[PDB]
Amino acid sequence: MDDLLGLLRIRIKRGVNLAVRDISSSDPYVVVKMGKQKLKTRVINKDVNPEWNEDLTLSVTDSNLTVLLTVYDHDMFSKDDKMGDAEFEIKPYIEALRMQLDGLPSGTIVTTVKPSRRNCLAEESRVTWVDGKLVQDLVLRLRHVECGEVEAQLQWIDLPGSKGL
Amino acid sequence: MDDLLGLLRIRIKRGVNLAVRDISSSDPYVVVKMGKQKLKTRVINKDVNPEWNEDLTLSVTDSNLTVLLTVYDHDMFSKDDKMGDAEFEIKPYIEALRMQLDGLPSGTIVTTVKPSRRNCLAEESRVTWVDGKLVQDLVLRLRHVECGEVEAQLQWIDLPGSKGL
Ligand SMILES: [Ca+2]
Ligand SMILES: [Ca+2]
Ligand SMILES: [Ca+2]
Ligand SMILES: [Ca+2]
Repeated sequence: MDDLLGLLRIRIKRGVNLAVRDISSSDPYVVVKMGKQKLKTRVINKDVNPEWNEDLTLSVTDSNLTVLLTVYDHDMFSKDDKMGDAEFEIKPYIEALRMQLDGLPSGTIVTTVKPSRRNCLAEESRVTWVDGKLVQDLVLRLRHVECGEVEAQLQWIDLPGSKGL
Repeated sequence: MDDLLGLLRIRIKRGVNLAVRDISSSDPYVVVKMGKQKLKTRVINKDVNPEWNEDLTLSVTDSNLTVLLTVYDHDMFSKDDKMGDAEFEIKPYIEALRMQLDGLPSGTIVTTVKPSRRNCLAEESRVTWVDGKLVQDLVLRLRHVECGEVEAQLQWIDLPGSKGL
């Protein structure tokens, strides 16, 4: 709390053309990890295009952390099957939050992160001021799997009585 | 932190038929108070049916507190008029968070709170165990105003390092 910058709300929106790990479908869920914290979405049954629309909220004490993301196919009576992984840096978003831009029309773009051979972006990721909030939109190409993307949006939670940014 | 159970997420979903405090509309926002904490939603312009869909995140160190919700009309260059208020107890939700509900099927209704002459519920409020999460849905009829309801949902955020439930 003396350590707390704020909380990172990771809105896991949807999975797109995810890998088949049963016979003709999968039962996917997302897990994220940032340092010691691990959080998961619910399982969506028999859908390789799952609409999770679920928030995973992590505490942040460091500007330079990496979020790891993975998708699994839930099997009730066997080991869950792999559906791929990705990761992303929070530094750009946190740096943007620290630019202290006071509105700032709706839609202005503060930072753009380009897809690269090393990162997991399927398309450029924009940090934008939207509806009175700074957010980052992400489309993650999944690694170690034959197909699949996960769409997410980062939002920030400030807690009064904490270190802050 | 030594006292902190965790964080209560109050999602302020929407206002329904809120009072007109300008000429033909209002610019509503919600102020939520609990203990020493005071949080605010953004203003929605010229809409008496505002879709805030906004999360307000409160620290919980005392399970016995009341949450007060007050709606106001934003007037940029003048005073902000009251548009009614409601309150609710978080004790039932916290009580439920402390039960053994891992292993309950999704969709299990743990607690139902009925509207009464004393409380602000417009209809029965259910505390539901769903998709591995406990949620409370609330429809609050605003007091001290000619019309208006606010819809909200409680969810819980764990904080590693906290006292916990
Ligand atoms: Ca399988
Ligand atoms: Ca499966
Ligand atoms: Ca007014
Ligand atoms: Ca006004």
